[PDB]
Amino acid sequence: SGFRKMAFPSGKVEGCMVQVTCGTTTLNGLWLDDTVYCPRHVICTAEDMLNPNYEDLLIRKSNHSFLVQAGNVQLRVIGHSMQNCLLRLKVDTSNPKTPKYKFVRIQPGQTFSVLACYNGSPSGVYQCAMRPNHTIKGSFLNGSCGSVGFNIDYDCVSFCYMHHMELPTGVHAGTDLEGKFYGPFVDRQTAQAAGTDTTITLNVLAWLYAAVINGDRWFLNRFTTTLNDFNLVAMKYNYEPLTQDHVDILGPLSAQTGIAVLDMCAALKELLQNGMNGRTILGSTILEDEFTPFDVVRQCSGVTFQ
Amino acid sequence: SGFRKMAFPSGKVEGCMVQVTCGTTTLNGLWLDDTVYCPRHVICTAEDMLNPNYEDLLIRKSNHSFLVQAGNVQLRVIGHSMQNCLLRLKVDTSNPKTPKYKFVRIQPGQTFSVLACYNGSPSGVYQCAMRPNHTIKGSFLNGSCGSVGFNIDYDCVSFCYMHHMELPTGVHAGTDLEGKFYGPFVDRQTAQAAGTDTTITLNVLAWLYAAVINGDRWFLNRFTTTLNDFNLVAMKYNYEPLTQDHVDILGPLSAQTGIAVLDMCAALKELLQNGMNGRTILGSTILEDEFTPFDVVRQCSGVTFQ
Ligand SMILES: CC(C)(C)NC(=O)[C@@H](c1cccnc1)N(C(=O)c1ccco1)c1ccc(C(C)(C)C)cc1
Ligand SMILES: CC(C)(C)NC(=O)[C@@H](c1cccnc1)N(C(=O)c1ccco1)c1ccc(C(C)(C)C)cc1
Repeated sequence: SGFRKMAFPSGKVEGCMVQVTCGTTTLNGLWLDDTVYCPRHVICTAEDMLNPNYEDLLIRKSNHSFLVQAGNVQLRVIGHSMQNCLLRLKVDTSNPKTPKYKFVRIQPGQTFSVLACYNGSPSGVYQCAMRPNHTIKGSFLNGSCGSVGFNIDYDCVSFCYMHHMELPTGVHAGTDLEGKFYGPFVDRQTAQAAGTDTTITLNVLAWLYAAVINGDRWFLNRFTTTLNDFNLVAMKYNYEPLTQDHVDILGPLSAQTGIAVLDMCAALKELLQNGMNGRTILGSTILEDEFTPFDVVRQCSGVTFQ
Repeated sequence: SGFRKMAFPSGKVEGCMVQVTCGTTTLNGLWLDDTVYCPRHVICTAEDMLNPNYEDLLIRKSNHSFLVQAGNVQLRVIGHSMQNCLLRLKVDTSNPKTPKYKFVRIQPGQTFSVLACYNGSPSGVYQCAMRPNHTIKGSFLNGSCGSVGFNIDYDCVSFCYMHHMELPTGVHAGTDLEGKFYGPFVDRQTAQAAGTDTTITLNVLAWLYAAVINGDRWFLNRFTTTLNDFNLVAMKYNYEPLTQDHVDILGPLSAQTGIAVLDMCAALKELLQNGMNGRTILGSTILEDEFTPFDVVRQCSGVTFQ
């Protein structure tokens, strides 16, 4: 029993973290086989974060311009290339700790674990969602750049995020491991700001199922709803529209609990319209939206208290 | 910026997890140097969880009664002893992955990271507090026994918890690594239940400081309070009494923010008396009590937005 924001064990990612330094700038790099991945903004001059030309800033560098340290071992750089907003650094040593891995681009609503790192040294691990506005509500300080987000499945690490920058509202922006930003963001100082966000409706529903699995039914009701009538209400409260695809994804949870998806939607529509009336769900007064249906099946019992 | 429930990186603990099997019972063990630690209830017969005599159940076992597996390697047991509610199993191999470590007994209010494990295989990591009633609100399923709680300081792992059982309310009970239970709990099936809990007042205050550090002052007020007048209010709302010792601990945070502890106490007393008035603090409507002052200093900027 219980329900916690749960991250994946971080050991496999920890053995991949390194420090990358160019001139006076230091940040974190990711060392897989004989490549170190890092944010390209490591080569940005302090003089103008405003108008950097990365192609131009990069030709001015050689392999030995880059200092890479894994623990107390220096890694000799023997090649470099830019890929979108990342630098790909060839090194003289393959990481003996390279886990089985993949690079994946996650979609808004999906969750991942973040290993916060400073100076190549892991400091903490927490769970996050990719927000509909393509930011994450991370916890990151100066020098956290190059920290990565990931999921694990049967000892394969799926890397999905590398941290680049903090936005004025204190939320975070970054890229997949191909260096393509999530969202409309760019790796320079502009007036850019996080767009309006919405609540991840699918995740709220997953979490209501978790609460039922764990033994709580207080918020259910005798009603059903059509998908269309639900969306008219849900969108008034800044919830993402629910689609038949989202209804389908919730099939296994629905089957475990015996609660029809549209019946759970009616329950949610009532919670939105009436409030919580004091009362909590899995210890929470706010409707939680950073657990996916997959996260719920993974963490919860397969039985159902019931 | 940001503020997240943050666990310690789990890699060092992951390399210590093993599977321990006695007869039909399997659970997790902790392998440090040439010793494997596990819950003694591994030797409990399925026939009577009600009245087990562990001394009596243990003499009936030899070294080869215990199967220990680290990954796909079998560890030969070459000695065993009981220490309080744990079994200490001598094995033929020292764990080459043993980190620098200590065994500590934590106090109520203190926080730690939990590495949830099943069949010797780590599945997730989350942060918890030791509750005033000596339980933890974990997330644990059948077979999670022997999962450990820990903190890390300068590459030394301080082990503080080993998981033993779930209580009727779905909260969790266990021991320190000397095998002494936290709380009045015993490792057998009885009518035992978690005692009445209270809110960790010191942690709520730490978290209000975090919110100020991160740039938010909305809940502050022009008032101060005496420690005594605060406790009279606080205890009405099921908060632990604040002592001068707790006031002292909050010194560094107070100094970083320029807010007197008793002034923050007045702020909290107002939040308790008036409610939240909608409104959130660091994304939360409930006053959060599972971050210590040490957790705040560790995660937050040392500057102050402010
Ligand atoms: C507010 C802002 C000026 C944008 N700061 C950051 O983005 C922090 C930062 C701070 C906290 C968490 N993550 C990043 N930040 C950094 O911490 C940083 C840069 C290099 C090493 O650490 C940062 C990131 C990118 C830049 C650009 C792309 C403009 C060169 C500059 C600084
Ligand atoms: C509700 C209760 C019957 C007490 N179940 C548990 O404690 C679960 C358990 C379930 C979920 C999380 N943690 C423990 N539980 C177990 O999962 C367990 C026992 C052995 C391997 O896994 C358990 C723990 C202790 C016992 C005693 C001490 C009575 C022999 C029995 C079972």
